[PDB]
Amino acid sequence: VGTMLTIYSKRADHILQRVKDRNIGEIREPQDFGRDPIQRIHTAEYLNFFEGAWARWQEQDGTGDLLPYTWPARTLSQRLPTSLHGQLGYYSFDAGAPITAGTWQAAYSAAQVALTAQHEITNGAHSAFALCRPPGHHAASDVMGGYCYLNNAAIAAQAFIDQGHKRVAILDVDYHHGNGTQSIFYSRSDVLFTSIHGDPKFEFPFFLGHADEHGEGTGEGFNINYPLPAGSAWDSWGAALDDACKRINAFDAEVVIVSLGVDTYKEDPISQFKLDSPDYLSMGERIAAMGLPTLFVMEGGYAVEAIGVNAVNVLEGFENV
Amino acid sequence: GTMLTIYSDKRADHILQRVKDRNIGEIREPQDFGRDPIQRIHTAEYLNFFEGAWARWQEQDGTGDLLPYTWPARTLSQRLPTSLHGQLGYYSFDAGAPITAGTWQAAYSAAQVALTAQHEITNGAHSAFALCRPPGHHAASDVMGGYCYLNNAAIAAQAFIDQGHKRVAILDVDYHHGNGTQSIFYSRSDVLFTSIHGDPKFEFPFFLGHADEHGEGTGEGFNINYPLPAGSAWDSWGAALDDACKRINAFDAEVVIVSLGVDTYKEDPISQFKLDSPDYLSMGERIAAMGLPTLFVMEGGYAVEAIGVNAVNVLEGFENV
Ligand SMILES: [Cl-]
Ligand SMILES: [K+]
Ligand SMILES: [K+]
Ligand SMILES: [K+]
Ligand SMILES: [K+]
Ligand SMILES: [K+]
Ligand SMILES: [K+]
Ligand SMILES: [Zn+2]
Ligand SMILES: [Zn+2]
Repeated sequence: VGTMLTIYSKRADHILQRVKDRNIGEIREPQDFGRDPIQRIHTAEYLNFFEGAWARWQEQDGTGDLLPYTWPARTLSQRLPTSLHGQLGYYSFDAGAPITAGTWQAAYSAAQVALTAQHEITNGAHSAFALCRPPGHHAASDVMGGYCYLNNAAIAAQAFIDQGHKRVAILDVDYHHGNGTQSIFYSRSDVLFTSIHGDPKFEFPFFLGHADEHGEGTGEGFNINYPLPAGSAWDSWGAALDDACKRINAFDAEVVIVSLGVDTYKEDPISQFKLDSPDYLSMGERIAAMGLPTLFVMEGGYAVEAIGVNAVNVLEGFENV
Repeated sequence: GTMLTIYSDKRADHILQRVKDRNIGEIREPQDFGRDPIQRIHTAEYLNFFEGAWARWQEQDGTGDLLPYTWPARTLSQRLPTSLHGQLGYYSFDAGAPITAGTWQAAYSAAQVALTAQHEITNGAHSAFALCRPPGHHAASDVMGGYCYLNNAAIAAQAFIDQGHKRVAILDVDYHHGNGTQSIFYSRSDVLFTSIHGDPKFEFPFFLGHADEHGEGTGEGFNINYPLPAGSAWDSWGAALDDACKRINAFDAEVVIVSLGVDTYKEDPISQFKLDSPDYLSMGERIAAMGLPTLFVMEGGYAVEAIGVNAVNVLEGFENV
């Protein structure tokens, strides 16, 4: 099948090269669907802060990245200050989301890539590939972090619901927890969130991703975390994947949005799992086994030499079935 | 001189030199009063973690200084990981309390310095000066940050209680809100906390120190924050101090513990207040006007030329009355 469409605006080199080489499908640049769909997920205050945060930082002759150095952690009140760094902490949970001169445009653009690829599936396609940089799954509704500024996968999922789908499901195969994606839908039952990550007991982001986070309110039952121990290989990982996909199918998801990080690779420096490039074909073949329209959204992965092979193996395997 | 100074082992140079020159009183090494009084404020889990942190970092060949890089901020669980770094971010609220080779012994030693000066007062001295480094008022019961690891002032406050007193009051004159001290006694009314500081809406620690934080439960009404705008001078600052001292006295404090920071100085690089060297004399007289036995605990104050002059002016003006 030469059917899946890739959307794109060193690392995207290897991915895009492998997309042509393995004949996944055509590549197209994004269209601009505006700020409204992003604001279906992110609060207006957060988007406004984000739009003007670097301009405000140049108003003080600030040199280098804009970065938070204080956070509203335990014993403190979760109350919004007015100074620029005070707010940056309010809207963040680590020092991993640095703001520079092009961060907003770059983040806005990634959400459009996701939304474009999203609209391909609405216009009849069975699958698409949103090659997003920066990634998004660590970003919550008004918290940024871990190189995530806007939650592309959550924005694409929300688009599917606003376009008439009763239920959809996010499957997050990134090595890290989708703490932002979890937080965004934590109390909803129209979006199921599954995630296979390194156990937050030892792994970033530490403070979400435990298996006993099932949702709150009406979203109880529709948050499913699969924390695995360091050293995990495909026998454990793929057994989590099997359980997760069965859950998605019993939830009667009408589309599945795949948060595709390939930093599970054994040669990835941030990884503590032991997946090999063959494992990614198998991950595509199992995801395809759900029989649903499937949107793949790029998340994490160090620009190793094999990032194109690892990521496009999922798409290859998907189209294999 | 009638006021003893306790000191351990670069600002201290200027301060001790000015304590000698102005004949403030003797200068004495601390004693070890043990872990128990530190533990009347801080959790044993926090004390064990902090004292073993450097050692675990060197057991995993840690490169340099030990610092957190993730925090249980908004949308995250305040739940403790097992990872060294996850634990560290759980026990902190910012990146400004690093842990290196000598750190827990240095923090332990400041608490001991504070306890020795507290002890001089219990034995019949009207005042004493704890020349603590590192400072303490940003540390809560089990949160660290702002170069504060153990809350010196709060440990000495509680010692006064454990040694007989019904009621004590803490006066935090540092330019910054003493968030950890407000936290430690927030639902208590035998310990009245007051603080004058740059409005947290723009000044660190950002997320505590608003005027509407009056206390919790039976601590309701026993926590008095005086946030001030940037550019404040003695007409405003002395007004807060005059109201705070009135209210300490209305409280029947038997001992007042002053968390003494001099980073309110106009020439201090961190300050957004405009206090002058003679202002610290007026400050000392006004505290002494309260009529109470008074323990002075060093906090902030960048190592400018005048730090010794300013700090010792509060003690001089105290002894003038
Ligand atoms: Cl990531
Ligand atoms: K982003
Ligand atoms: K994941
Ligand atoms: K949900
Ligand atoms: K204090
Ligand atoms: K203060
Ligand atoms: K109190
Ligand atoms: Zn990742
Ligand atoms: Zn200070």
